[PDB]
Amino acid sequence: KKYSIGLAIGTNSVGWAVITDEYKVPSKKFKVLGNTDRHSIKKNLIGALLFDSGETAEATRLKRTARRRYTRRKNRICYLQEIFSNEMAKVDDSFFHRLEESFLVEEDKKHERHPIFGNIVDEVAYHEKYPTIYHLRKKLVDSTDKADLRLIYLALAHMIKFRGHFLIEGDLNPDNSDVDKLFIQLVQTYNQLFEENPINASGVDAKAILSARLSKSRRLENLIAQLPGEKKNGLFGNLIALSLGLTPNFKSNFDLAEDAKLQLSTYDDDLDNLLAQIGDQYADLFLAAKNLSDAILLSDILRVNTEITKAPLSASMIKRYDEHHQDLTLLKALVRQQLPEKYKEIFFDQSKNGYAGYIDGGASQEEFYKFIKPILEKMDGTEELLVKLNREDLLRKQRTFDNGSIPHQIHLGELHAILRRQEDFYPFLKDNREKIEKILTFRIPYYVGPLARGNSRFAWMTRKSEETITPWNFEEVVDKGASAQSFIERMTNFDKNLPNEKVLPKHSLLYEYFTVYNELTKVKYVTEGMRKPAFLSGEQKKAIVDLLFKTNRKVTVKQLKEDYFKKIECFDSVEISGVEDRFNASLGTYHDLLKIIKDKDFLDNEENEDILEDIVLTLTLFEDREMIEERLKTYAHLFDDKVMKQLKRRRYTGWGRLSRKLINGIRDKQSGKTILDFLKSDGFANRNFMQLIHDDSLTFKEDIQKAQVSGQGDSLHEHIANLAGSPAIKKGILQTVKVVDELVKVMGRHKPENIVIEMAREKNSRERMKRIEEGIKELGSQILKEHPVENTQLQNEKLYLYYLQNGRDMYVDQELDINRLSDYDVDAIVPQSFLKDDSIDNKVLTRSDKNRGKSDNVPSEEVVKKMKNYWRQLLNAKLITQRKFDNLTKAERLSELDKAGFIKRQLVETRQITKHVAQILDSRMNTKYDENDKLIREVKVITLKSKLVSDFRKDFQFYKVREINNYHHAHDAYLNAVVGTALIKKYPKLESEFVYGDKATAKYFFYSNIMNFFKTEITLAIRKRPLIETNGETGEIVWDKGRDFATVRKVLSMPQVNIVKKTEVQTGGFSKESILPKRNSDKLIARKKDWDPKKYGGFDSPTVAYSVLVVAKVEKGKSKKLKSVKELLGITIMERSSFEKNPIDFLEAKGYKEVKKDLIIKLPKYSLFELENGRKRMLASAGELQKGNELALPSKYVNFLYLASHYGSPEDNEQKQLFVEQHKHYLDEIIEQISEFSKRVILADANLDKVLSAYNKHRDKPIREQAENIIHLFTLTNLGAPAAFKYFDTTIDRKRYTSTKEVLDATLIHQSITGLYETRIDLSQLGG
RNA sequence: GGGGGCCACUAGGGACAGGAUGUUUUAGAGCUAGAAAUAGCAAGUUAAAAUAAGGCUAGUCCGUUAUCAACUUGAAAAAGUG
DNA sequence: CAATACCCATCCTGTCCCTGATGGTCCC
DNA sequence: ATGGGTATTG
Ligand SMILES: [K+]
Ligand SMILES: [K+]
Ligand SMILES: [K+]
Ligand SMILES: [K+]
Ligand SMILES: [K+]
Ligand SMILES: [K+]
Ligand SMILES: [K+]
Ligand SMILES: [K+]
Ligand SMILES: [K+]
Ligand SMILES: [K+]
Ligand SMILES: [K+]
Ligand SMILES: [K+]
Ligand SMILES: [Mg+2]
Ligand SMILES: [Mg+2]
Repeated sequence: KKYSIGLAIGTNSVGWAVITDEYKVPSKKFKVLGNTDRHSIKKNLIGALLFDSGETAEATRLKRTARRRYTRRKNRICYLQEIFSNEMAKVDDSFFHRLEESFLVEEDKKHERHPIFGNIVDEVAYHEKYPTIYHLRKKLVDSTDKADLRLIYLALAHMIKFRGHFLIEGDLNPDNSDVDKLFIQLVQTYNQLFEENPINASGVDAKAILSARLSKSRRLENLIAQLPGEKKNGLFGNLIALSLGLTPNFKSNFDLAEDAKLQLSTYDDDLDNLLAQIGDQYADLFLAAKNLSDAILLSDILRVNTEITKAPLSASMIKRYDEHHQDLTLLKALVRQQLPEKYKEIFFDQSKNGYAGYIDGGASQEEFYKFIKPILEKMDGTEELLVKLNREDLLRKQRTFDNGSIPHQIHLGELHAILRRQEDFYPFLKDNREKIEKILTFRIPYYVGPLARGNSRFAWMTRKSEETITPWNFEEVVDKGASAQSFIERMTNFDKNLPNEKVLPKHSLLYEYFTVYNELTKVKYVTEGMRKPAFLSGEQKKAIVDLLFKTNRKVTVKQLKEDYFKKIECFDSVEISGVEDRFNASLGTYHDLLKIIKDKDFLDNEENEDILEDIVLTLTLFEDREMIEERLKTYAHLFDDKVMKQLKRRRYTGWGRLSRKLINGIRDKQSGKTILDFLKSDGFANRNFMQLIHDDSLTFKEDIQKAQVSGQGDSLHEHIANLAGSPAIKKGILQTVKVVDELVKVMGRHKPENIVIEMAREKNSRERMKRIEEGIKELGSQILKEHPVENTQLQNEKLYLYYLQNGRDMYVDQELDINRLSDYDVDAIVPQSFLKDDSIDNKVLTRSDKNRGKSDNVPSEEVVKKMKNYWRQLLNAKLITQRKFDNLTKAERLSELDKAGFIKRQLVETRQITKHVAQILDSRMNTKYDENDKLIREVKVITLKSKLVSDFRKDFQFYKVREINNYHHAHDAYLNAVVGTALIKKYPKLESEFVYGDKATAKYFFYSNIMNFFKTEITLAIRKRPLIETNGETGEIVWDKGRDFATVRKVLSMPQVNIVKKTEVQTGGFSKESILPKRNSDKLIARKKDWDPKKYGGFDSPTVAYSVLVVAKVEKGKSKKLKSVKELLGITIMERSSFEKNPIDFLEAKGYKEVKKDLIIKLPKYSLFELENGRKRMLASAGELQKGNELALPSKYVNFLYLASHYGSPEDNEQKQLFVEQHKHYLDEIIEQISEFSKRVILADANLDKVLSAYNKHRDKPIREQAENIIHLFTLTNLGAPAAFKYFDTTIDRKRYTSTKEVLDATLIHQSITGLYETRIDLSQLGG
C-alpha cells in the first residue's frame, strides 16, 4: 500500500490529493461522530482547503502609532494645564472644568455651558471680537496690554495641540527671508562671478513672480520673461529653477562631462561633487540660490508682509477670513441680482454642493469649487472670483488639508512672542517660558521609541534613572546613546561564520580594504613572452592599491592597464582576466575621509586603524548630529574645527556581512596571518575568502566550526513566521504542513513515496502616478503638463507604457499618438517564447513590433544603435529599469546558453520560498540516518512550476475553468502528484534537479522535449513513441498511454471532492469607524462609557467575532413569562473578552435565563450546516448565511466551456471548432444543470427566472459570447457569499440569506482540515 | 543542483518618531410677521473634547497582525482519538 | 419575516533594519 | 473592492 501526495499552495487555498502506483485516487470509509444516524461515510482522498487571505501588520501598526500620538497630544495639553493651575484657579476656578465637559449636553454639564467665560454676554462679545482663533492669536502676538489668562491659555493650547511638522532642522525666520532680498543677493553673487556677463534685475518684481500661486516652471518662465536676452536653461535660469524646486542640469552651464543634475529635495554630495569641477569659487553663488528656495517656500505659507506683524501666519489666516467674508458678501449680492431662484439651493441646501453643503454639509473645497464654477462663469462680475477659484484661493476656510506645509517653527515663533508679551504681567509665565516652549518643541527621538517600563514588546529604551519621563527631563532620565544603539543592534545581523560577533559597517575602511583585496587577488594577466597567466603578487597588489585605488574613487581596467602595467611594468599590451571594464569594489570611505581631513598620511598609518574604524562606526550607528559630535569629541584633539565640522556632517547607512574578527581577527595557527593578511599576500595561490575558509591546511575553518552555535530551535510556526515572504503565502505554507500531517494519519502513519508541491505565482495607482511624475519632471518634459492623467487611468498597460516612454516609440525615434494606442503594439523585449515575463520590465510600447527586428531574439543591433541614448535617458529618469535597459541593449553584447537557461527556468523552480517549504516537509518526513550517518530519504520532496501542469492540461484536454467551482485547486494538486511522480520515474537522473537534498543545443533540445514521453506522436522541427513508456534502466513502467489517461479523466470527473472552507474567528476592528450622528436606535454604540448615543451619536455595524447557539428562556410580554428559545447570538469582537470571562453572566445580562451551559456551541464564521436535499449553508454572521454547496459540473461541459469561450495546429483548431458546433446542445444542458442545482440548493426564484429569461433572450448571440457569459452565470451558484453578476447586459443582483433561523434545526458539520473526519450534530434535537 | 562575498537594479516585509484633514456633541444670543404651521430676511469661515469600549502591569505603557473543526484528559500549555 | 438600496476614514513626512528577484564576477 | 450591517418599504 504505497502512495504519493500532490500539493498546490496558494494565497487563499491549499489543494491536496493522494495517488497510488496507478495514478489512482483511493477512497475510504471514514468514521462519522455525533448524534445522527450516519456512522461512516465514503470519501475520495482529494480536496482543497479554502481560507481568507492572511493579512499584513501594516494597518495594525498604523493604528497603534496613531493611538500613541493621540495619547501624547493629550499629555501635552495636560502639561500645559498643570502649569496654569494655581493662577487660573485665582482667575476662574472652573475654566478647565468647563473645557473638559465641552462635549457634554447642557443637561449633563455640571457648569455653565459657555466655555471661555461662563456667561452669555462675555462669550458673545468674545466671538464678535475674535471670529477665529487666529484673530486672538495675532492680537496676543502684537498687543502690549495685559490679557485675560484664559485667552492666553486658549492661544497657547491651540498652538501646542496643532503644532506643525518638524521636517526642517534648526531655527527659522532668519530676517524673515523676504523674497526680494534673497533674489537680489542671488543677482549680486552671479554678477560677482560673471562681471563680463551681468544681469539687469532692475524693475523686476521678484516678490510677486516667485511667490505667485503658480507651477514651478511657470514662475520660472515668468521671471525669465522679465529678463531679455536670457533663457530658462542658462546658468541663472537653472539657479532660479533650483530655487523653485525643479531638477536643473548644470552640465551644459559649465561644459561638464559629469551630468550635474541638482534638486534641493544626495544634494549635499551632488553640490560638493559639482563644486570640485568648477572649484569653491562658485559656492557662494549657489548658496545665495538655496536661501531663495526657503524664502519662496515660506512665501507659500506666509502670504502677508512680515514687517507689520510678528504673526505672519495668523495674519495670513485672517487674510483668508477677510477675503472669505468679502467674496461671500459679493457672491450673495451677485446671485441675488442675477440668479435669484438658485440662491436657496446655494445657501440653504446642505445636500447640494453649494455654500450650504460646503459649510454645514459634507462638501469639500474641491466639490464646492466644482459645483460653483459654472455658476460663476454663467454670471457677470465673477471674473475676480473665478481667478481666485482657479488659484484655489476662493472662500477658503482656515482649517484645511494644505496646512501640512506649516512648520512647527512658525507656531513656535507666535507662541514665544505671546509668552514674551504677557510674561511681563504674570511671573509664572516668565519662570515657565522655556518649559512651555519645550512642550511645543519636544519630540520623542525616532531612535528611542516608546518610553515603556517593561510592558511593551515594541519598546527598547534604556533609562538612565527610574523616574517618570517628561519633556524637560528627557535628556537626563533617558540614555539617548544606548537607546540609539539598541535601535539598530536589535535589527542588524551577526556574522554567520562567527555568530557572536557584530558585523562591520558597510562603509568601514577595513571592510572596503577586504572587498577590494578579495576582488583583486583573483585577477590574472598575460603578456607576450609569458608561458601562462599569473596572479598578482603581494607587492603588485599593494602597488595597485596605493597607486590606483588610493587615488581614484573607481578604478577601471583601462586605468589598470595604463596607469600601472605601462607606467610601472613597461608593458605595451596586457590581457586582464577576473575583472571587466572596472573593478566592482572600491575604497570610497577612504576618499570621503581624505576630502574631509586632508591628511593622507593620517589615513595610511596602520596605527590609526582602530580610530578610523570607530569614527565610521559612530558615523553609521548614529544619525543625530549632536550625538555624533558627542561621540567624536574624544578625537577632537586630532582635527581642526573645520575638519571636525565637515566630519560630523558626513554620515553613512547600512552594514556589511562579515565581522572585524573574521576579516582581520582570527589567525591561522601556523602562519599567524589573518584573512585580510592572506588577501594582501598568499604566495602563488592567492586564495580568496571562500578558499581561505575551506582549505583544511589552515585553522580558519576549524575555528569557524567551533564558533558555530545553534541556540534554541523554533517551533514550526515560529520558523515559518521568521521566513521571508508575504504573510498570506506563509498562512498557506502552515496550512499545507498541517494537511500533510493529517493525510499521513489517514494512511495509517505510513509515509508517502513522494510529495509533489507547486506554489502559485504572485493605492498602487498612487505609486504609478509617482513613478511617472518623477520620471517626467526629472526628464523635464511638458507632455504631462498638456496631457493630464489621473492615477486610476494608469491601470491601462498601453497608456502607462506611453507615459513611461515619454510618448515616443521605443524602437523608432518618433512621437506616439495617445488616441492611436489601440493601433500600436506591446512587445516583449526578450521573447515570451523564452522568458515568460509579462511585466512592464520586459514589455515595450512601439508603433509596430515588426520594427524590433527578428522576432526570435533580443532587439537587433540597428535598433540599439538608434535608441541607446533615449533608453539611457529613460533609465536615468527611472522610467525604465537597468534590467529592462540591459535586455534592450543585449544585441550589442542572446546566446544559445541563454535560451537553454530560459527554458529550464520555465520548468525548474528556484524561488527560495518554495525551497523553504520543501526543506520543512523533507525534514519532517526524513528523520533517520544510515550507517554513514547520512540522511535516509524515504520521502522525495519534488517541486514543480505551474507551467508543467498547465501545459499538461492544455495538451491532453484536461481543461480548467476557475469560475465553475473550487474543484480546480484539488485537480491541480492531483495532476501535480501524477506528473511529478511519472517524471522522476521516467528520468531518475533528474532527481538532482527536482528533489530536495544533496552541448547547449543538447540541453535546449532535451529540456524542450522533456514532456514528450507522455505524447504518442511528437512534431518537432514527425516522430512517434511507443504506447507503454518505461524506465530505460529499471525497465519499470512509468506511463501506459492507453490506460493511465483514462484514470486521470475518471479522477477529474469524480463529483465528490473535499472542499473545506476554513472556519475562522473574526478579529480586528470593533465596528465601522464612522462616527454617526445621534439617532434613536439601539444599533448605535457609545464611543465613551457615559455618552448615551441618542444624545451623542456613536458607532454602528459591529463585527461578530463568532456566533453562539443559546438554548434558554426569555421573558415575554408585560408579564415577563419565561418562554423557551433557541437562537444565534453574535458575540461582537468588543463583547468577546467579557463573554468568555464569564458566559452565564454575559448571556443573562443580554436577557437570557436558565441557559443550558453545556449546549452552548461556539460557531465561527463559515461554520457548515446541512439541511434538506443536501442543501448546505455557511455561517456568514449571526443573522446571514452564505452558499455552502459546490456545483460539480461534468467534465464534458467543462471542456466545452473552455473551448467555446476561447479560454495549436490549424487542423486541431478546426477539430475543436467542429466539436464546439457539433455539441452545441451542451449549452442548453449546461443551463439545465445550473437550474436543477439552483432550484435544489440556491433558492433564488427571482434571480433564476431572470437568468433563464436572459439566456433565452440571447440564443441568437454568437456561441463564443454566450459561453463567455455562461461563465458569469456561475456567480449565482458559487460557494460562499452571494454576489452580483452580469449576463450580457442584464445585471443580476445578489439574493441574500438575511435569516439564520433554519440552521437551528439543521445538522451542523465540524470538519477536520482535510474534511475527511466529520462530526455531525443534529441541532433539531435541541430545544423544548 | 545547493551555498558565499562583491556590483548594478528592482519587488516586498518589520519597527519607530511625527504632520494635516474628517467626523461627532456642545459653544458662537438668529430677527420680523403671524397663535401656529409657515413666509421673508440675516448669518455661516472658529473653538473645546473624543478619536477604537477600555486594561493593569499605572508606563507620556498596552488594546485591530500571526494562531483557532469536534471530542477525551487537562486550571491551562498540551498530548491523545477514527 | 422579504427586498432593496446604501454605506463603508483619508491623506502625508522622516529615520532605520531585513530578504529576494534578475543580470554580472570571483570562489566552496 | 467585497460583503456584512442598517434603515426603508412592504
Ligand atoms: K447644569
Ligand atoms: K527671455
Ligand atoms: K463640509
Ligand atoms: K564589473
Ligand atoms: K546613519
Ligand atoms: K582641535
Ligand atoms: K479577517
Ligand atoms: K485573525
Ligand atoms: K551570486
Ligand atoms: K494628527
Ligand atoms: K450652533
Ligand atoms: K475547520
Ligand atoms: Mg484614548
Ligand atoms: Mg478638527
